[PDB]
Amino acid sequence: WTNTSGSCKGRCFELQEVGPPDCRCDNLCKSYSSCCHDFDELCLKTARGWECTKDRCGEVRNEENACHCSEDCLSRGDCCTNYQVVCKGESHWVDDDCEEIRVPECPAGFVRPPLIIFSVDGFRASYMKKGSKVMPNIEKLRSCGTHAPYMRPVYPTKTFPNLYTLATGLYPESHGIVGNSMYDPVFDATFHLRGREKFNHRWWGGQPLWITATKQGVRAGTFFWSVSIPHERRILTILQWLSLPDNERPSVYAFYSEQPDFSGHKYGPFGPEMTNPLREIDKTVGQLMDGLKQLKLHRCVNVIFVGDHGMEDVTCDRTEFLSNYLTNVDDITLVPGTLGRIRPKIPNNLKYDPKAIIANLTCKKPDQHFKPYMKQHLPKRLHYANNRRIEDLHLLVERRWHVARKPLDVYKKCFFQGDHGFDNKVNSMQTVFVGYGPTFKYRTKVPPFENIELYNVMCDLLGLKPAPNNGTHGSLNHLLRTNTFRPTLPEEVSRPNYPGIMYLQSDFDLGCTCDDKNKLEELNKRLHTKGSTEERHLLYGRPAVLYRTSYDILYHTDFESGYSEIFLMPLWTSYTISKQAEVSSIPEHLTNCVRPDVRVSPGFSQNCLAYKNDKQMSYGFLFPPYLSSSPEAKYDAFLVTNMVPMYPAFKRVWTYFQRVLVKKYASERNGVNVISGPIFDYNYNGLRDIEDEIKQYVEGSSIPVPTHYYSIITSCLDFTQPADKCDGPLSVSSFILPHRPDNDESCNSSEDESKWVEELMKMHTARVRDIEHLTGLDFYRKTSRSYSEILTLKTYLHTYE
Ligand SMILES: *[C@@H]1O[C@H](CO)[C@@H](O[C@@H]2O[C@H](CO)[C@@H](O[C@@H]3O[C@H](CO[C@H]4O[C@H](CO)[C@@H](O)[C@H](O[C@H]5O[C@H](CO)[C@@H](O)[C@H](O)[C@@H]5O[C@H]5O[C@H](CO)[C@@H](O)[C@H](O)[C@@H]5O)[C@@H]4O)[C@@H](O)[C@H](O)[C@@H]3O)[C@H](O)[C@H]2NC(C)=O)[C@H](O)[C@H]1NC(C)=O
Ligand SMILES: *[C@@H]1O[C@H](CO)[C@@H](O[C@@H]2O[C@H](CO)[C@@H](O)[C@H](O)[C@H]2NC(C)=O)[C@H](O)[C@H]1NC(C)=O
Ligand SMILES: *[C@@H]1O[C@H](CO)[C@@H](O[C@@H]2O[C@H](CO)[C@@H](O)[C@H](O)[C@H]2NC(C)=O)[C@H](O)[C@H]1NC(C)=O
Ligand SMILES: CN1CCN(C2=NC(=O)/C(=C/c3ccc(Cl)c(Cl)c3)S2)CC1
Ligand SMILES: [Ca+2]
Ligand SMILES: [K+]
Ligand code: NA
Ligand SMILES: [Zn+2]
Ligand SMILES: [Zn+2]
Repeated sequence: WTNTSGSCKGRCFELQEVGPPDCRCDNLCKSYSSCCHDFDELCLKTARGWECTKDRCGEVRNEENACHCSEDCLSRGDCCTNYQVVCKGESHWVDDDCEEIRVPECPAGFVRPPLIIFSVDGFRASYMKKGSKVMPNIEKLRSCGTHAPYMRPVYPTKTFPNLYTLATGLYPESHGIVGNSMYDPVFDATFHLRGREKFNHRWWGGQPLWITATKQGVRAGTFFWSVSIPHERRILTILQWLSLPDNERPSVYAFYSEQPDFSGHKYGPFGPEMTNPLREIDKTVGQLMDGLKQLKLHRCVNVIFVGDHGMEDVTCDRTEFLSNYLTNVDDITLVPGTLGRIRPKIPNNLKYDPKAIIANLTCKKPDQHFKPYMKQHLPKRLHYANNRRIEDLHLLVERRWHVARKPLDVYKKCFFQGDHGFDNKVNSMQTVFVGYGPTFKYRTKVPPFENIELYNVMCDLLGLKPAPNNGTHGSLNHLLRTNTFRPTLPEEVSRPNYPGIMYLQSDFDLGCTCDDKNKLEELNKRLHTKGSTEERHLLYGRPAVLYRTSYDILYHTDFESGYSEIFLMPLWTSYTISKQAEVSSIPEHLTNCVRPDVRVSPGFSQNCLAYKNDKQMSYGFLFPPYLSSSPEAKYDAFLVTNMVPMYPAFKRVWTYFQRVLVKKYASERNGVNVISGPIFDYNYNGLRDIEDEIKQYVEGSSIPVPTHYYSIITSCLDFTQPADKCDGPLSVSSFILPHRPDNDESCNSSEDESKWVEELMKMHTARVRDIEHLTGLDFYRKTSRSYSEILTLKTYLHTYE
């Protein structure tokens, strides 16, 4: 219970931690219905608006006014933000020329530049193009500070998951806010945008910035604002807090605006009605900058202008209905709209039949505008599976469309033309980032990056040590003038062996057969020694193994590999394909050829008998026989230590990748270096499985079956230089392909591979960093580039938009 009869006199927007029965006066009291009776009259003053006029200059201080134009207001810290312009002949901040801020210019008493995070809801990156015509203050921040062309939100691309991701550096599956609405089966409780349940701390995991700051002795302003507090009051409050005594003043501040999201939903992103809310936001930014200038702080504070997601054209007319596919939709609950999450209406309903549901939802219309996925089958880049609040059954919805349970759930007259929530690589979902201030660079454009990276950077800006999170610390050092984080290479845990010849073909009984033999490499005395293999096929040093295991480096004319004696296959296989390289066939007599590897014990080798027994599993090769340098060298490709288990369904994709796509990439990029390998993630947590976690093996054997296969394709950013002779920065694209027994995911898979395989790979694009998590490997350790630049490279996602 709260004793409302208290008073907010001398307590308006206090940073005091005040708990019941005491009366509250903070920017969240209205949300808890715990404000003092006089909060609204003392703290939410509105009299005479938010701007000084000429007739108010030098007025007698009336404490009834929203803001002041009295002579004393400046030292009192509560002038209207335009006071000095109207009453003292100063210019607005926006009319001032841009000038580099090389060090903080702060008043005495300021020990460090404060950080102000200005968040705008639903600010699509492309709105920035409207420029100073519409948003002159924001355009000044963008052009004079540091900007990205866009920032990638997390999936789902909705507000709650993204705001909390910004605050924590975590994927939603980790922080727990996996949607604006969610059901937790252990709580048996439902979280909603609106309502009280979301105020319970049990939903919110990880460690948000304000907590990290507080725990390390840095004072945070209250980040959240009750929706009823107008933006002008939020700004005036931030400015007042900045005028506080040295021993009370916070170091970090957050402003939030619900626009331009609301107008985007109403009018769509390209609606002419969008100009008005963009102008209003800019006006708020201007009030903040004008205010900071009045406090002599405009060359002291770091400002981050950041959005949570974008906005797409979505209308009633583009709604898919599950009732068109399923017989009894009244028995399921659907989290609907720009994504789908399905569970039974009655929790744990025993009659719930997910396989039959998915079957009815799979490629049933030629123009179907969503695709069903068990969550472990979602593209790994989405990182959206490892949480009990994420339903097993998901629908990835096509941009511009909605999914709904049945037509009763749509009300045409419809009232909306915009929405968001889609796959976070969709262009319309991208949002904004600008950094302005002493610690940011001046007039600098940076490549787009993911919002999970910002928490580390805000920690850097504040001198904080970040809690464990999913950013890669150092990958954004290029945004900063100083306060960069000097990263340190992780230490290799397992050193490799370099086995020579220690066995004879007679030592092997694996059930393998090869109809021909290369008797010439048996006269090769330097066969499978290092030679120039490493400098040709391993351009950036060997991957470090960051876990305890046993593996062997194996050399070949056409490739090198790191063969695991535990998992019975390479952890990685690395090779370079020149622009001019030739594709060749697998000769008829070699179709079923598999050769034992004298370098590796028969005990640490797979056996072809298992593959003859398993009627469902087949096999493939990591280095492709199609790309052998010579008919002689091609024999290396058929080694048992280059072999991996693949379903025939997957082989349709992999062979087309090996035979057509790799050469296509080499042609277009002036040669490519490829590293390919297996991934084991049976518990779908995005992390390398331990042996105990692997759940499937080749029939009657102990050869483990990968859940995915990766490939990392690197070339010279300067495409005029061949990949193997690159002087400067690198260019990378990667994939994590799901290893599945069918191609149900690809609706056109009945057709030739040229009609569907690339479309699949694009969906499963990945960061090198993703692969590192999944493999326990560390790539690019030996290059001519800074470690910070390499970290940037590893976080890059090739999106194909
Ligand atoms: C993204 O980065 C994060 C942060 O580093 C990584 O997540 C971490 O992974 C490790 C390895 O599995 C986990 O270590 C385990 O910790 C548990 C005990 O963990 C408890 O205590 C920690 C510390 O206070 C706390 O963070 C944990 O919070 C989890 O559980 C809470 C209550 O259920 C929940 O509120 C919170 O959201 C979070 O849940 C998430 O993680 C759990 C797994 O712990 C998962 O089941 C859930 O679905 C969410 O994903 C928890 O109270 C020990 O018992 C183990 O032995 C082991 O040491 C960390 O717990 C985990 N940290 C967080 C914050 O998630 C991700 O791996 C990384 N992803 C990628 C792909 O790189
Ligand atoms: C709720 O708040 C009111 C106002 O603070 C409290 O009223 C005061 O109570 C004290 C002690 O009984 C009196 O001496 C004062 O005269 C009261 N102050 C005013 C301004 O009226 C009231 O006690 C609180 N109720 C509780 C504690 O449950
Ligand atoms: C999947 O779709 C089929 C139709 O393609 C549904 O089959 C109908 O189901 C009812 C009862 O099972 C039958 O009486 C109808 O004759 C069927 N319709 C037709 C035209 O075949 C099936 O119910 C759907 N499955 C689920 C789980 O929704
Ligand atoms: C439905 N909802 C209304 C309120 N809401 C918020 N109101 C605020 O004042 C918020 C401040 C904020 C500002 C920055 C960050 Cl990083 C975070 Cl986590 C929160 S967030 C979220 C969307
Ligand atoms: Ca795992
Ligand atoms: K077979
Ligand atoms: Na198919
Ligand atoms: Zn939003
Ligand atoms: Zn919205």
